[PDB]
Amino acid sequence: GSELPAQKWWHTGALYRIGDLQAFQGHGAGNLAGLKGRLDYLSSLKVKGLVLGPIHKNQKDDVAQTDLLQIDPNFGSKEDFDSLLQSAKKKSIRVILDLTPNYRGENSWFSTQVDTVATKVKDALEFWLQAGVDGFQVRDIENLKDASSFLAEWQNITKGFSEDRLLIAGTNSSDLQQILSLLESNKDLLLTSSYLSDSGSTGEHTKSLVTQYLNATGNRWCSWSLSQARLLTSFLPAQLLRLYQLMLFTLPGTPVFSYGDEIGLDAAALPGQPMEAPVMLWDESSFPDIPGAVSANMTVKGQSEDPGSLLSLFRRLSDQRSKERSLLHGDFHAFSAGPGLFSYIRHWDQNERFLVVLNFGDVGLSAGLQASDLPASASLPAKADLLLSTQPGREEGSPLELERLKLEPHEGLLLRFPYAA
Repeated sequence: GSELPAQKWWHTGALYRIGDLQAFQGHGAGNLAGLKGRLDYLSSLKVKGLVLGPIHKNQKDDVAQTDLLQIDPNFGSKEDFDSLLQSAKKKSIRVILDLTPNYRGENSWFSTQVDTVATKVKDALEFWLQAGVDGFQVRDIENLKDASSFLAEWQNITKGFSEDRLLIAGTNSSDLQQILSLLESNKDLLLTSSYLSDSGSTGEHTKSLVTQYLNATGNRWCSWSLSQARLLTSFLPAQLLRLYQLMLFTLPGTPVFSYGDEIGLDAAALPGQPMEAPVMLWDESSFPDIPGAVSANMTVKGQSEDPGSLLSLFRRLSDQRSKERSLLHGDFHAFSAGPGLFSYIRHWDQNERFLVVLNFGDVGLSAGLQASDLPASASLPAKADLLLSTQPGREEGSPLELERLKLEPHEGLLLRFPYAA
């Protein structure tokens, strides 16, 4: 564009969902105060906002006994919330509060009708906005009668308070047509879904999903996630976790993860552990129900010390995503590659371009990159420098000849090249 975007905070990197304070922090400190103790960790992830809760009083399926202005005392006090907000802001981490009303029940929106419940949400937005929250999330919106109307209203209350706040909506739907109807009356909404979840599939299929979505939504700013709540490991085999991290951190828009995504936390790796809220594995003492079962490589502490870990990959990708202009706000052009491949470039003005090449298949593949329809200003050079691969054995920092590019099974590559030459 040759004129620099005034980006919102949520364009500048990943959002990180913490839906269970107890499970995330562990026994003894499943409260708002305890979360402050994890802000240095979250800061090391370079995440730009935390999506917290819900944390409000909610008697299961009891509209009268549900109050979105009151914190459930199990999670602490309003002062604790105030102090968390303040420490978070200090570390450049913004806070989004999830206000999904009947979050302890099965229908998040209650079965008894909507206006009294939607009024609860409305009154709560003004209250929490004055307390200084940077925004809100509401999930399961497919279950909200008149969702597009209520979302527009709630978005307008939020943006009316300040342009630097936002509303995120989550849905269980994987249907593009249903998803686009939700975004119809709602231009400024980030919406998470299962649209990409469906992809445990080929590179051509993932490519078509991504480009279908981008073309349907025009120039609006997207989110990229595999679900509105669930772990990546709910949907992807281990062999694909790295590839998807690379993809989500390089697609145009805001990536959204759930706590544990950065370590490949898998709810089914450990007996008895809610798919809902798996216990966050800080170290080998983090699962005391079966003492001895957690091994170092499943933990934050073990993964931090290993440059080869998922966590180390997540941190490097997050760093790139939050500092490089072509990743922050560059255009996206996908192009023709070989059979199991999905390849694209991110490019902003004359800033360093990024080429992403993703092999979704279980066979080694020649990339056979065919540009031809790329813009001239971003065309492919003969060689680009390898920034990283999801697998070992490459010389990072040295140039690869693009014509001879070959990928290992499931390997993702991140390459960069300058404007011109």
